[PDB]
Amino acid sequence: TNFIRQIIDEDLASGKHTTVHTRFPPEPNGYLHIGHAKSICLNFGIAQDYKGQCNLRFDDTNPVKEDIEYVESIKNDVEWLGFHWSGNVRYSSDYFDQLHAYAIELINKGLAYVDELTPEQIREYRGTLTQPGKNSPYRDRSVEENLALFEKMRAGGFEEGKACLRAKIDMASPFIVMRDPVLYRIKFAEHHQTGNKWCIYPMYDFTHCISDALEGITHSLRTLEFQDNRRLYDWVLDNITIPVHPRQYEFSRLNLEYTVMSKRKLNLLVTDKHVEGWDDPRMPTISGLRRRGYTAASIREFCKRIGVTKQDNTIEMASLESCIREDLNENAPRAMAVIDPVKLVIENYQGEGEMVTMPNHPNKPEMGSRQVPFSGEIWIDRADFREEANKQYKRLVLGKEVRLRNAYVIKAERVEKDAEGNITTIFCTYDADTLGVIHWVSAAHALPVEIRLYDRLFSVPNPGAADDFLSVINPESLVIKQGFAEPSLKDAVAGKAFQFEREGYFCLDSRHSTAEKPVFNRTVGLRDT
RNA sequence: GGGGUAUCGCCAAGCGGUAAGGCACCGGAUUCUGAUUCCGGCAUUCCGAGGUUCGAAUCCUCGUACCCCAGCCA
Ligand SMILES: Nc1ncnc2c1ncn2[C@@H]1O[C@H](COS(=O)(=O)NC(=O)[C@@H](N)CCC(=O)O)[C@@H](O)[C@H]1O
Repeated sequence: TNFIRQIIDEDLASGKHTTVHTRFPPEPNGYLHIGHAKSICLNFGIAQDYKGQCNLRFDDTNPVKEDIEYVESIKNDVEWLGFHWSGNVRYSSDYFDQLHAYAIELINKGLAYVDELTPEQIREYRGTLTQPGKNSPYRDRSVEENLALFEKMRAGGFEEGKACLRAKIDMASPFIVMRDPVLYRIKFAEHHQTGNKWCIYPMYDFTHCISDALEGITHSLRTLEFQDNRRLYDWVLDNITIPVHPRQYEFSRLNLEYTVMSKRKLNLLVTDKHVEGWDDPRMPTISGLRRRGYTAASIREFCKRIGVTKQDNTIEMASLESCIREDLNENAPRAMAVIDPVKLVIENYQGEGEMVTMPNHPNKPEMGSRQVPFSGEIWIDRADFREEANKQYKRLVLGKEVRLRNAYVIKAERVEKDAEGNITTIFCTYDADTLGVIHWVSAAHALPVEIRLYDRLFSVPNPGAADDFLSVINPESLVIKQGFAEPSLKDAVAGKAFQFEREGYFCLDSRHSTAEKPVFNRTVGLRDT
């Protein structure tokens, strides 16, 4: 429960409403991030919890910043998260004609006029946060001139920035938004939905209140930066002929430590090629997390946990991670994989090999079991063998022994180093019938694998607050390793996650895995204390 | 100037009866994953200072900190 849901309960009870109708209205000017997920869960979640409706509307009022690839990727993300919208997908562009007609109604009521102040003068005439603005010398044109001048704008008779439509309100309002807000501006750009039919586009504030109203929206839910906008929102609907007046509510926007959360900054990371793309596994985008291995249910869980309030906040990576660990720990089948391999021979072993059974899930037999190949030449992680080490070290130590996961107990005996003195192969002996603990892979049956370990994109908690956030990127946000996995992973499918015992949760695709050389992304490491 | 928010490290309930929960953390028990699971601990105070009240984090007052607004962006 959150304040907004309680308001809804109140509205329902009092009969003010009989159905709830929300909307998710992103601008297709980039991909969606975990923040947008919070909005998606909120808006669609309320819809299904109350048997209401949630529309998917592309707020496409600015052609030069938008692209068809973005709308495509957005429908994709919303669908992947697990939500369905009301009827067809909607586009603000579907209302250009309506918007144009409503602009004409305002002009007719003397509430709007064509201003010819340059883009620099409008700022000069706007006043400041502490000084009132001043009326434009064109503010009192007659209905007829405005009507004529507006038509010229629509017809392309004005070069960009030479004219625009403004609402006639109050140049001396403490709300800078009421200082004669621009309704329409000229843009000779092609629109991904309307082609070149328009050379004038409606602004956000004008478009949104009308789109919500025509769509029958009952609760327009957005973020805190739009609180000031509410006054203009109500002003517009109050002055045009439209039957419904949706109520607005603002919640705080999500912030995650060690990353940025604005399409503008994320896009910069894409354009300057510092990440592979919007869906790079290190990105806080929804598609990036998906490729990283997060489940749509783990994201819905996270959104549910962080809550919806009016307080500024920055969640910790640990929280998001706990969500993904909870899911995978329960559903991900276990497998063996060695990231930093070192040859280990069991001089004691006779033959070409045998087969040992391993649980597909240690704490869940119902998830079945599988046959895994064991032999005399195996790979173990270079970090699980110490010639000495303290008393805490519970792994392989020269002279001492360790249990091979779901297999035999081996005793390190003789080690062998190379030129620079690095160990090349560890010699051990195994007990006839013996079935800490370390994982392993039979060298002979091992599947060569590329393992991509990921880490926080940035070095600091709040990279957004840095002068040059790019200069604070973590050089080790991605580190690639070549290792060995049990033959079993030969069937691994993209997106599907596995737990590589004693390491973490991994998944395929990564956009790079082939048939010859598979690529696994570390979604997240195991809780290691 | 206007609009907002201040409750345990990070989130977050609480709407006058006198501090939920999650994440994190600290112990202990399990365990062929130093994982998981499982017990136990963790704000005598709710930005601060007065005030109304039998009693407030929840009502009032004066403060203080932080966030958003001066795109023909959204
Ligand atoms: N970090 C964050 N945390 C949580 N919610 C966030 C968010 N960033 C954006 N949002 C919300 O996502 C929705 C779409 O984002 S967006 O594509 O930028 N488009 C817009 O903001 C505007 N076209 C919508 C205006 C409105 O809804 O009043 C918008 O509704 C916006 O409020």
